[PDB]
Amino acid sequence: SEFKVTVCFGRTRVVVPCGDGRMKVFSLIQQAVTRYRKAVAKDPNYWIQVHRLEHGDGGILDLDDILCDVADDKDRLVAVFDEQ
Amino acid sequence: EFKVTVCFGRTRVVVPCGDGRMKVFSLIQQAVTRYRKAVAKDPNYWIQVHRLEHGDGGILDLDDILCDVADDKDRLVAVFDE
Repeated sequence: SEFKVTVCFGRTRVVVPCGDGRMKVFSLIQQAVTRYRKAVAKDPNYWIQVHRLEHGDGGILDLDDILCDVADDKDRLVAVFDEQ
Repeated sequence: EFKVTVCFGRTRVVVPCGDGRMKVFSLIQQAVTRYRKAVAKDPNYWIQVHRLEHGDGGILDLDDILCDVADDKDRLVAVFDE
């Protein structure tokens, strides 16, 4: 479809297609990770743990909330996460 | 009639996409080719494009549909080596 967002892992930023927009925050989160994984490389025992997604505010998005209800098309969103 | 501009440094090239249903990697093939022509650097000259960004720095994944990840007439920056 049309609906899309960018997600900041640290300084690296990743565009995720959300077709609908009707996807739950937790679905989004995984989708963001997959792409980030691809963008960043590549260590044999790598791992990433996402704690939460936010607005630039620090406004915290509930995991079970529909995306288009909690954000707008083409919003920048930050991930609070760990990795390596 | 979907289309995008790709930025190779300061040179901007316009690529047609049909409907925009082509992958982000297809785009890159299209853009390299066109950019080669527009500056015609060398018979030997080699080029590698690492990633495609939006203005913000928003990476576009290679296996994603273009019209899904970008908008008609968007301006995109190529991150590349030459």
